[PDB]
Amino acid sequence: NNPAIKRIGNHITKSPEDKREYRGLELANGIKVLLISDPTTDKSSAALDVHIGSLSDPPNIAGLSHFLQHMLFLGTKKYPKENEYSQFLSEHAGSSNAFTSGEHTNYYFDVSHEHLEGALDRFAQFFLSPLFDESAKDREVNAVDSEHEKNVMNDAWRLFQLEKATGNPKHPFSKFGTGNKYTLETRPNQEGIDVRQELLKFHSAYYSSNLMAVVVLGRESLDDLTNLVVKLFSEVENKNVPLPEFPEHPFQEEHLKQLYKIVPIKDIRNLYVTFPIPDLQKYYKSNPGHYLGHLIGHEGPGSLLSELKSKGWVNTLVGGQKEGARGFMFFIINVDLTEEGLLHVEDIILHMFQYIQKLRAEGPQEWVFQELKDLNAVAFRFKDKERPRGYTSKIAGILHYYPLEEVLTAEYLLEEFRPDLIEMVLDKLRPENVRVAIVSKSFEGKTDRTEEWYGTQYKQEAIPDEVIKKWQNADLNGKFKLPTKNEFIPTNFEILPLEKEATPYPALIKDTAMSKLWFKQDDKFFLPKANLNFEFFSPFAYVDPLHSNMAYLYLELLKDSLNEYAYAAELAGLSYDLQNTIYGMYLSVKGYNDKQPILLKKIIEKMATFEIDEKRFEIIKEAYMRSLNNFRAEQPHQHAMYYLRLLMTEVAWTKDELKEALDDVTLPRLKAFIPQLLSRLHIEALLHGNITKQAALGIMQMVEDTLIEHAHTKPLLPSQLVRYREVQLPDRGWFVYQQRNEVHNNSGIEIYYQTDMQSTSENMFLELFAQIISEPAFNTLRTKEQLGYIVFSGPRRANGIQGLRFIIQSEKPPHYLESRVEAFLITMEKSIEDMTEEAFQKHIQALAIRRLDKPKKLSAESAKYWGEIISQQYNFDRDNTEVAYLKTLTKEDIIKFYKEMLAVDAPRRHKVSVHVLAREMDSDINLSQAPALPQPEVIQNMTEFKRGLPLFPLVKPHI
Amino acid sequence: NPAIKRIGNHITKSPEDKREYRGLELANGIKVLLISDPTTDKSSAALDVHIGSLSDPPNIAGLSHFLQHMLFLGTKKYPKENEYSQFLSEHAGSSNAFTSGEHTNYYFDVSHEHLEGALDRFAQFFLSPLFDESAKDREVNAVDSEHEKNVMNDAWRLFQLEKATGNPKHPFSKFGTGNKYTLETRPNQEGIDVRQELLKFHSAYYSSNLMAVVVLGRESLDDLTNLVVKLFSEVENKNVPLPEFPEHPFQEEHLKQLYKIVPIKDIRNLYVTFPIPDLQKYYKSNPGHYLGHLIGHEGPGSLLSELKSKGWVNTLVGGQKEGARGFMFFIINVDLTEEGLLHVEDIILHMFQYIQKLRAEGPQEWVFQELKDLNAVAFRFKDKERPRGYTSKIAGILHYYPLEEVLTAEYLLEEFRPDLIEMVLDKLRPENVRVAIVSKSFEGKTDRTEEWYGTQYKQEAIPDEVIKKWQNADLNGKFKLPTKNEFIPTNFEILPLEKEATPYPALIKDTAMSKLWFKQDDKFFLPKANLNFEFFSPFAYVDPLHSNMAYLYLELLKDSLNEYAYAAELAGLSYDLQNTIYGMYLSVKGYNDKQPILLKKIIEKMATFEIDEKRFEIIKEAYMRSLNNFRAEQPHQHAMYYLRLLMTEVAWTKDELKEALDDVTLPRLKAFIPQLLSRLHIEALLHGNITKQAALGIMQMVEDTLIEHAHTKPLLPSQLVRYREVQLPDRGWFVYQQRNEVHNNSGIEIYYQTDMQSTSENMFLELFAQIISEPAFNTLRTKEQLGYIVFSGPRRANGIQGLRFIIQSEKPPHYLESRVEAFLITMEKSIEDMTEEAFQKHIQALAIRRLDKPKKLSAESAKYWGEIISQQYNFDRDNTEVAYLKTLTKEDIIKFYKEMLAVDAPRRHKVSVHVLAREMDSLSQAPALPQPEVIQNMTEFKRGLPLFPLVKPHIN
Ligand SMILES: COC(=O)NC[C@@H](Cc1cnc2ccccc2c1)c1ccc(OCCCCCc2ccc(NC(=O)[C@H](C3CCCCC3)N3CCC[C@H](N)C3=O)cc2)cc1
Ligand SMILES: COC(=O)NC[C@@H](Cc1cnc2ccccc2c1)c1ccc(OCCCCCc2ccc(NC(=O)[C@H](C3CCCCC3)N3CCC[C@H](N)C3=O)cc2)cc1
Ligand SMILES: [Zn+2]
Ligand SMILES: [Zn+2]
Repeated sequence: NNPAIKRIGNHITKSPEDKREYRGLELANGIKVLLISDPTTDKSSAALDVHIGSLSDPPNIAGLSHFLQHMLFLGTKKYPKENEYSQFLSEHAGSSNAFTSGEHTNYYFDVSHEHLEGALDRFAQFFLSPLFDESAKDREVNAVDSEHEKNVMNDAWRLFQLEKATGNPKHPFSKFGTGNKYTLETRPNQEGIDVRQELLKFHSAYYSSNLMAVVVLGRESLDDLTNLVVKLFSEVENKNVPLPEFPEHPFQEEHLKQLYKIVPIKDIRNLYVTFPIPDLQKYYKSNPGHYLGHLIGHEGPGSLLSELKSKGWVNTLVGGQKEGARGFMFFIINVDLTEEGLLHVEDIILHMFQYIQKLRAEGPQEWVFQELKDLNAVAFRFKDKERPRGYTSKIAGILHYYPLEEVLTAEYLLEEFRPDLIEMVLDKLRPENVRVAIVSKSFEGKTDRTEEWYGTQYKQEAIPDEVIKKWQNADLNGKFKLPTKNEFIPTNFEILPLEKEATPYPALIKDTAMSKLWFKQDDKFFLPKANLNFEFFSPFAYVDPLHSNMAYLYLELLKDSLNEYAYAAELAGLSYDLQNTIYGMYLSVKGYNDKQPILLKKIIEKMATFEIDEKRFEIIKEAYMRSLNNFRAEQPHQHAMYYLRLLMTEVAWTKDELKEALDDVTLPRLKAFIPQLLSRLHIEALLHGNITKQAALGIMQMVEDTLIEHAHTKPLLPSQLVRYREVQLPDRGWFVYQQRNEVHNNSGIEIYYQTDMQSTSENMFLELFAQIISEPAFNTLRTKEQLGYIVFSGPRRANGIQGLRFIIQSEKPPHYLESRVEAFLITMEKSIEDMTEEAFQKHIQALAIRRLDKPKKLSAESAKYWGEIISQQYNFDRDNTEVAYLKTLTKEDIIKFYKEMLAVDAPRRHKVSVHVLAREMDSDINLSQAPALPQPEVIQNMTEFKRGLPLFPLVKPHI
Repeated sequence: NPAIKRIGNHITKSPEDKREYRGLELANGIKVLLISDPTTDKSSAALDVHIGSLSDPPNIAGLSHFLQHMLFLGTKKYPKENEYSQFLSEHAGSSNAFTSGEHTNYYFDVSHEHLEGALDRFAQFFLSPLFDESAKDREVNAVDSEHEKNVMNDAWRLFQLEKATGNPKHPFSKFGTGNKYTLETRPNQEGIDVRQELLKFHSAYYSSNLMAVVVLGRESLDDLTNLVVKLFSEVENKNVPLPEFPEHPFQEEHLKQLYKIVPIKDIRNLYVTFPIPDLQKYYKSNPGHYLGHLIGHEGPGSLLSELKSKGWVNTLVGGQKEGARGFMFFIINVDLTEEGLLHVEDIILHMFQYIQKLRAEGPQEWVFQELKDLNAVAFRFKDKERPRGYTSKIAGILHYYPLEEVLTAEYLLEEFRPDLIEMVLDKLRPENVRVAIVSKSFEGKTDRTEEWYGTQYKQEAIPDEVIKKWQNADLNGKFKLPTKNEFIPTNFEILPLEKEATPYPALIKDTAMSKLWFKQDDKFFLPKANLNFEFFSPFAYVDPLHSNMAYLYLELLKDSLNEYAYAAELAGLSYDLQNTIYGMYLSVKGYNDKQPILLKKIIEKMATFEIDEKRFEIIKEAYMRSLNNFRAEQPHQHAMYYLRLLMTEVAWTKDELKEALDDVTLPRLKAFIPQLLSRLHIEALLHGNITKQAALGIMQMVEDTLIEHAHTKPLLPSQLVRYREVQLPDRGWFVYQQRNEVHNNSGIEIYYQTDMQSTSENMFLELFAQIISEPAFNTLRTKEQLGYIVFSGPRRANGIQGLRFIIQSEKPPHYLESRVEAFLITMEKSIEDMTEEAFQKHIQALAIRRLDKPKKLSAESAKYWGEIISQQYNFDRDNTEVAYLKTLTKEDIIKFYKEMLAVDAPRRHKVSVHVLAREMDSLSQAPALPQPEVIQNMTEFKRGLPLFPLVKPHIN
C-alpha cells in the first residue's frame, strides 16, 4: 500500500514469555527496520547503525570514521543549535551515545516514553541535513585525543593494537581506528590537509541508506511507529554504496609460526594462542565455532584447563571464536600464567594441541550439540527483559547480518547439526597455523621493537620448526576426556502459585540468634528463577590485616576447589558469587531455581569441610600478592575513592598493611583460621524469586545444619554484631590528604562535603540539590572548562551518614580543580535563586520519576531489597515515603540547606578532599569567579586524624 | 621539767633513716616517742589507750567502741564538738580512730606549721572531755551503721562465729562492735543509762599509765619534749592494772570439734586452728614466725605443693594468729577445690605428716639465720611511711616494747631457740585441733544460727578413729625442707646520679616494638626499682572468649611460676601480672640486685609455658565461681560496674564472659598463647636505682626473650586503638535499672558528663568538687542520714570527665536522685554567698592536696604510670594545673555550673544507674525533674549515640 516501504517482514520469531510486539520492514531507500511496541516501557529508544567504520578510514586521516561519529551529531538545518539533541534528551530524562568499530558506526538514545517523536525527529535530521559546525572541530579532536590517552595506559587496548600491527600491514585490519591530536590536527596541518573537506568527502561517499539499519522502541502501536519511521527515514539519501568486504586474511605465511614477547604495565603473566580461520558468520544456524569454543574452553573434569591447573601452569582459560571482519575470523586459546607456567610455554601449547587432537580422534558429538541447542532454547525462553537503549543499539547492528524475522533468535537458537563444519574449523587449529604471544614484565629491558600508536615494548621471533614438529607429533594424553551429561540442565519451570501469605516487600520469616531470614515470592516477573543472598558475619574476618588476608585466600581457594563442579551449573544458568567483606563473607546464588539447592548444599559443605591443596594455596597466595601491588596501576580517581573510604571509616586496612601481613600467612595458620572463623557466626539472608515460604525456611535450615554439623557453628552475641562508624568532621573544617599515582600522568580528586546522618528530610535535601546540579556539572566542568575525561557529582552514602561528592580525573593539578568546583557551587546557588518555580517543580518531578522507577528484572528488585538489609535500615517502602516528602520541598528549603551545609562560609560545612597527583607532577578569561579557600589541614597520619575526631552514631532500623 | 620520769637511751633506727628520735616516760606513766623530721609536709600525733572491747561490761557490748566515738565531741578549753574536725579541715589535716580488743587508738595529721594548734585540741580530750549529749543518738546510728555493713561480709561473719563456740564466760566470746540493740534498745529496756555507764568506764580505764603518745613534727626533739610535757603531764593516773586473759577461750570440751559453716559467696574453705600459749614474751627468738615460715612455705617440697599436686587446695596461710595478753592461736587455712571438700580428713593428715617431718628433722639454725638476715635488710631499707599511719602504729607497739626497741621490735631477731620450736610444735597435735569447713554444700543441713550476723552452722565432734589416724600419720617422702634462698640481695649499691638525670620520666626509646620511659631515682636512695610493662594485643579482648583466655593464661602462668617466685617474694622481690582490656600488665618491684633474673624467668615462662591439664580445669572452675560471686558484691559496686559497661565503646559483661567460659578448652588455650604473643607493642616505665643504659638493657632483654621464643613482631600503629567514651547529648537524661539479689540496700551512681580533659576543664571540675566535698558529706550523710556510703567527686575515663555521686542507702534510688538535685541548688546558693576569703581557702586546699609529694618510690612511680596508661604523659601536671587553679574566680565556677551541671544547664549530660535492694519494689526543696530515658539494651543505647574523640598526648 505504501510506496516508501519495500517489504513488511513476516512473523518476527520471539520468546513466548515476551509481551513486546515486533514489526520488521525494509524501506525503499534500503534501510532495514525493526519496530518494538512496549506499552509498558518507561523509556523509549531508537538506534541507527551505519555498516561503515574505521576499516574504511583514509590513509591520510587515522580515526576519520570515529571523528565523523562526533562531528555528525553537531547541528542540523532544522535544529541549527549544536547542543539541541543533548539539551532535548537532558530536558526529557533521556541519554545518548555512539561507538565506532571497524565495520559499524552505531548511534543511539533513550528518552521518557512521552517524547519519542521529538527526540527521533532531532536524531533523524543528522541523517538528512548535517552541518558539522566548524566551531566544535578543536574540542572534538580533544575528546577523541582524551579517549585514546585513557586507552594508552590500558593493557587490553595495547594488546588489541599490537596484534593489528603484527599482521599484514597492507591489510585494513592493521589501521589505527581511535585517532588522536596527531592524526586529526598535527599531521594534517603539516601536509596542508583540509580536515573538514576530508570528513565531508568520507560522509558523502559512505553514509548511504542502503548500508543503514534503524530500530525504534516505544509505547505507540506497531502502525504508529511504522508511520513515524516512514516520515523520518524514507527521505535519507541512497548513494547505493557497495559493502566493504575483506576475504583475504591479515595473517599470511610470514605472520604464522610466530612468537611475540610483550612488556605489560601491570604485573600480569599471560599466554595468547591464535589461529586465523575463515569467516564463520554464514554458518550461524549450526555455529561450529561455538561447539568448539564450548569444548576447548570447558572447565569441568577432563578439560584442558583442569590438566593445565593440575600441572600448576595456569589458573584461567578462555577459548573460542573471535570476530575479525567480513571475510575472516580467529580462534583463540587464552590462559594466565603461574611463575612455572611462564617457564613451560612450549609444554602448555603441546597440551593444547593434545586436546585439539583428542577432538579429532573422537570426532564431533551430537549429544554435546543437543545440550548447547537445548540450553540456548531455555535461555531465549526465560531471558530477562532488556534495557531499551542497549536493546535497540544491539538489534541495529544485528539487522545487517540476519533476515528481519531472525533478529531476536539470531544469537540464541541453533538448528542444524553440521559435524562437517566442526571438522572444517578444527582442521585450521594446527601448529603450522599458530601465532603465539607471551605478556610478562620479565621482558623488561630485553625487547627490540616498539608499537608506535601505544608505545608497547616487544620482541618478535620465528618459532623453530623442531618446536612446530613436537606440537604436530604431540603424543596422546589420557587426562583429556570429553565432558559428561550435564546433570545441572533445568527441567522444572513451574511458576509456583502466588501464596495467600505473599507480601509486596521482603518479610522476616525467621529471627534467631544465628540467622535473620528475609523472604519474598516474586509477584512481578514470573520466570523460573530466584536469588539467594547470604551475609555471614564474623569479627574474625577483619580483626587485623592477617585475618583479612586469610578470609580472602580462604574464599579464593574455595571457589578454585568448587570450580570444576560449579562450571556445569554456570552453563545451565545457575551462578554463584563468594566474596569476603569487612564484616565477614558474602554469598549469592542466582538463576533457575530447579537445581539451586544442590549447588547451595555443595557450596556450604565445601565451606565447612575444606581441605586445602598446598600447591593451590601457594599459587593463589602469589597471585593475591601481585593483585595487591597491581593497585598502583589503577587510575588516579580510583585511588582517590579508595583513600577517602580508608580515612572516613573507623577501621580500614590499607593495601600496604595487607601486603606486609601476607608473608605471615602460612598453610597451618590458614588451616587454623577456617574453624575459628566458622566457630561463631550470624547469617542474614534474602531469598527472592520463584520460591514459597516453606521452601525458603528449608533452604536456611540446610545452610544452618551444614555449618552446625561440620563446622560446629554457634551464634554470635548481639553486642558482637557491631558495625563501623563514619568519622564526624568539625564545623567549618577542611582536611586534605595527598598521595601520588606512579603509573598515570593525570590527577585524581574526590571532594566530600559531609552533611549529616541519613533521614527522610536530609536525604531529599541532598538528593534535590544533587538532581538540580547534576546536568550543569557535566556541561560546565567537562564541556565548557574541559577539566577532565572524568567529572562526577552526586550523593555519597556510607555507614548511615551522607554528603555531597565530586570525583574528577584531570591533567590539571588538584588544587586548580578545587577552585573550579567552588566557583561552580556559587553559580548553582545563583541558578537556584534565579530559577522559576516552573523549572524547580520539573526538578522535583524528574527526581520523583527516577526514584519511583519500577525494577525491570528480578535481580534489579533484589538489589534494592539487599541495599536496605546490608545498611540495616529495612525501609522497603522508602521511595513512596521520600517522594511524598520531596513534593512538599520549596526552593527556599534548598537555599537554606546550601547556606547552612554546603556554602564556602556555611556554619556547618564539613569538607574533606583527597588529592591524587600525576606521575610527573609535584606539590579572568571569562571564567567564573572562584572564592577564597582557607589553608587546609594536611592529613599526614590516618590514625592520628581519626584519633582526634569523634565518630557518628549508627542509623536506627525501620523494622 | 620534773614531769619526766625518765629519758630513754638511743632509739635504734636504720642508718638510712634521717629522722631524729627521742623516747621518754612521763611522771604520770605515759610512754612517749618524739620524731623530729624538718622535711615533713604533714605533722602527726597519736594516743593509744591499752584498753579495748575485751574490757566491755557484759550488759553493754561495744562500749569501748562507743567511748571512742563519744570522746572527741568537745572539751572545757574547746567546748564546740565541730572544733577539732573543723580545725584540721582548715589546716590541710585529717583524723581517725579505731577500737580493737585491747587498744583505743586516736590519731591525726595537720600542716607542719599547725602542729601546736592541732595537738592542743587533741590533748584536751585526755584532760577534760565533755561528751556532748546532742551526738548520743547520731553516734549510736554510726556504730550501728558500721556493724550493719560487716553483717553480709564473710570475713567478719567467721570472725564472730569462732568467738561464739568457746567458753561463754571468757572475754574472747564478746561482740566488740555493738549496734542499735546493744547501745540503745536493750540498755533502755534494762534501765541502763548509757551516758552514766560511759562516764564510769572512761573514769575506770582511761588512765595515763595505760597510755602511749607519739608525736611527729618539723620541730626539734627539745621543742617536741616541751610541747608533749606541757600538754600530757596533766593526764590523771588511776594506776589501772593492765588486763590479762591467760585462760585459753577453748577448753578441753571445745577441742577435737568439727564446724560446718554456710557462706554468702560460693567459696570453699578449710580452717585448722591450734590453741597455743602467749608466745609474745619470746619475740627476740620468735618460734611462731619460724614454724609459720616452714608450715606456710610455698616452694619445692612444701605442704602447699603436695596439696596443690593432689588437686585439693589452691592457697595456704600458716602461722601464729594474735589472741590477747594470755592466749594465742596457730593456724593452717586453705581454700578447697570440689575434690578437696571431699578429702578434708586427707588434707589434715597431710598437714600433720608435714608437722611430723619438722619434728623428725628438728630445728634448723640456717632457716632462723636466713629469717634474721632478711628482717635486717627489710628493716634497713624500709620505705618512708606517711606520718599519720607511722604515729598510729608506734603508739600501739610502745606498750609492748622498751623505748629503744620500738622501731626494731617487729623486725630484728636475735637468739636461736630450738627448745621453743619444739615447745610450740608439741602443741600442733590432733588432741589440740579445731576444724572449720565453709561450703554451700551445708545449706539446709545446719541447726545453729550465730546471733550477731545470722551465720548458719553445725557443731560436731571429730571421731576418735579420725583423731587416731592423724596421730599415727606416716612420714611422707613428698615433703622436703626448703633449700637455701638464692634471691637474698647482697648488692645494695646506690648508683651515682647521672649527669643527664631527669626530674620526670624521659622517653629513652620509641620504636615500633616498644616505648620506654625512664627515670633514675633522685629522691629515696634505697636499693630498689619499679619495672612496669603494658603489652598491647588486639587478641586479649576481641570477644568474651579471648578475654577469658587472657585471664586463664596469666592465672596458670602465675600458678606454674609460684614455687620459684615465692623465694623472691620472701627476699623483697615481688611481681604482679594481669590481663587488661588492651592486652597484659606486668610489674616487678623491690630490690634491683636479683631483679633481672626474675624478669628474665617471667618473660621466658610467658613464651615457653606448658599447661598442666589438672590445674587448667581447677583454675577454670575457680574463675567460673569468681564470675558468679560478683552477685554478692555491694549494690554501689554493681552501680559503678554498670556505668563502666554503658559509657565504654566495647565492654564484655560478667554474663557474656561466663557464657563463653565453657568454650575454653585446653587445645583452644594452647592455640591462643602463640597467637596473642605473635604481634605486640610494649609500653614501659623503669623507675628506681638504675642507669639509662641499665634501663635500655632491661627493655632489650624483654624484647629479645619474646622475639626468640614467641617470634614476636610489632603491631601496626593503626592497630593501637583505645576505647572511647559514649558522648551524651545536651539536655539528656538516661537511667539504667538493675537489682542486687543478695543485699537489702540500694546502690546509685549519678554522672554529669562535662567535656574532654584539658587544663581549664580539669580545674573547673576539680575546684567545684573541692567546694562541694565536705558539704556533700555533712548534708547527705551526717544531716539527711541517707547511708553509710555518700561519695562526690570527679570521674575520669577515656580522656573524658564529669561529676559523680555514689550513694549506698536503704532508701529507694529515685529519692536519692531528688536529694542530690536539692543539694546542687543548696551549693549554687552557697557559692554566690561565700566570701573571696572563703573561696581562696578552697583554692589553697586543692593546691596543697595536688602538690602532696610522694613519701616512697612506689607512690611516685604510680603517678607516672597513670600519665602513661592514659597516654597523656603530663609529668609536670600538678605544677601547671595548680598555677591555673590560682587564676580561677567565683564567677568562672558559677558560669561552669550554670552551663554544665544546673538542672536547666544548656549542656547538661546526665546518666544515672539504679541498683535496687533485694526486697525493694520496681528539708531543702528538690527541683522538678524531667522524665528519664530508660536504657533497656546497652548496645542499642551505644549505637544511637556518638563517640567522643581521644585526648591528644602531651609532647616534649
Ligand atoms: C578483541 O581484541 C583483541 O583482538 N585483542 C588481542 C588479543 C591479544 C593478543 C593475541 N595475539 C597476539 C599476537 C601477536 C602480538 C600481540 C598479540 C595480542 C586478545 C586479548 C584478549 C582477548 O579477550 C578474550 C575475549 C575476546 C572476545 C571473543 C571471545 C568471546 C568469548 C570466548 N569464549 C568464552 O567465553 C567461552 C564460551 C564460548 C561459547 C561456548 C561456551 C564457552 N568460555 C566461557 C567462560 C570461560 C571458559 N573457560 C570459556 O572459554 C572466546 C572469544 C582476546 C584476544
Ligand atoms: C581475724 O579473723 C578471724 O580470726 N576469723 C576466724 C577464722 C575462721 C574460723 C576458724 N575456726 C573456726 C572454728 C569454729 C567456728 C568458726 C571458725 C571460723 C579465720 C579466718 C581468716 C583468717 O585470716 C588469715 C590471717 C589471720 C591473721 C594472722 C596470720 C597472719 C599471717 C600468717 N601467715 C603468713 O603471712 C605466712 C608468713 C608468716 C611469717 C613467716 C613467713 C610466712 N605466709 C605468707 C603468705 C602466704 C604463705 N603461704 C604464708 O603462710 C598467719 C596468720 C584467720 C582466721
Ligand atoms: Zn569517541
Ligand atoms: Zn566506729
